[PDB]
Amino acid sequence: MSYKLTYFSIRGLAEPIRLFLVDQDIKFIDDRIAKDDFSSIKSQFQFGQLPCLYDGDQQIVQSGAILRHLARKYNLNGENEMETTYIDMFCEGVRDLHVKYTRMIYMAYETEKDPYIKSILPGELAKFEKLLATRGNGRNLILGDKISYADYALFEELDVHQILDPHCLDKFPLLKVFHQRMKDRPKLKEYCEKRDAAKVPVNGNGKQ
Amino acid sequence: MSYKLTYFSIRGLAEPIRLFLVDQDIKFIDDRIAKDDFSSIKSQFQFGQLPCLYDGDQQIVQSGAILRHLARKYNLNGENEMETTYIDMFCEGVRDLHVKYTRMIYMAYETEKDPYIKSILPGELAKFEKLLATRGNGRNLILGDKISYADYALFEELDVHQILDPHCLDKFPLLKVFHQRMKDRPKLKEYCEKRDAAKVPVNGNGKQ
Ligand SMILES: N[C@@H](CCC(=O)N[C@@H](CS)C(=O)NCC(=O)O)C(=O)O
Ligand SMILES: N[C@@H](CCC(=O)N[C@@H](CS)C(=O)NCC(=O)O)C(=O)O
Repeated sequence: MSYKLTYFSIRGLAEPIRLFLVDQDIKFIDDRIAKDDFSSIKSQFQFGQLPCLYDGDQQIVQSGAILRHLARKYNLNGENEMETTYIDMFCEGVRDLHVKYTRMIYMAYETEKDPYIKSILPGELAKFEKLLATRGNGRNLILGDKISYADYALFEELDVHQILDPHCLDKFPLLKVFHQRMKDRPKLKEYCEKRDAAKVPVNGNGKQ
Repeated sequence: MSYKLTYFSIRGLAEPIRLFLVDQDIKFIDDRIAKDDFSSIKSQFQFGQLPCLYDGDQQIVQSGAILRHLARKYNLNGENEMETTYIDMFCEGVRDLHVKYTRMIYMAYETEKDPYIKSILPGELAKFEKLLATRGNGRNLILGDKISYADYALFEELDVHQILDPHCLDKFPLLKVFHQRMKDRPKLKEYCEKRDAAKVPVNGNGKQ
């Protein structure tokens, strides 16, 4: 295959890219590296880190760059400058939430999970609930009727946050419905079931 | 003026955008707001944060989305898909260094500045020295002869690290020459002189 995605055997940073590839029926080698095997190959990557997408002869690190590249190549990058900018802005906001999430998971799970759920996460979700409403009244996908790369990022972020706090979307009807809509896309539902069967952890420390 | 960039009165995340606009001679309102005045306007921004670029009637937050929007408008986003991906990937690496730098600055300046300078920074710069070589032998700009948005981000990151450690580029000749090449661009030379004269803070806590 001409695509290989190299990452750890967790959802982590790679998962939005995996979701994009699966939902767009782009076949790829899902090259999942065990933690102890990474030091031997680390210098092969331009910043010594994963994920890495090999796209033919091109070696592309940086999760944001990988997803934006795929979006251009497969016409999931919006239809005009305003759209392209908007989904970039939106997806970058998703990455900011993921930074907060990961800091709590890796650095302070036992003490910071509950204050995160109660006192950080709701305000962050509220920003997305408001923003989502600006296209299609937020009642379909981020750009309205046409899927874009940002939808996969938002879906994964909402999904991992529901694992963390099953009630977190209760009071955010647009986000709750978006998550429902995405999970019901058949290629994503099938893949979710394979991923559950494989007992894939969200994060590298087994907490979630 | 039709372009307005709103950020705090520090370099921070806005500075690569300011550098883009200054170097490209895109006249803009440099809207620098005081810490204490942000609360009253925070809800006007899609994630409650700055920087924000107003481009005519378009309000764009997220520094990376702002930069890529400007890059598309002004043809500083590469000439083909591979270049577009490359500069993004490069810029994302710069942002990762900036995350490390800012964690040190804001969380541990008094005890971890010296370890950062000695033990973290050199290996991080080495990754850039190596990657920069891939186009134009690394002897000009990131894409070779043509400027891109990533050049401004790299320039700023090298500049703030030389403030931190004046000797940090001693062992990285491509980076050292690149930093000087950028600073010698006429619009940047003038701007940087004035920025230095005013001792514009790099960071919001005045440490650098
Ligand atoms: N900005 C990066 C971050 C990549 C990153 O932090 N990678 C981590 C895994 S989540 C890693 O490769 N750690 C292994 C190491 O540094 O040895 C990206 O979005 O791809
Ligand atoms: N991912 C964002 C980060 C924006 C951000 O962290 N903004 C900070 C300044 S560095 C801010 O507006 N702080 C004000 C606040 O949250 O009250 C971007 O690149 O623009």
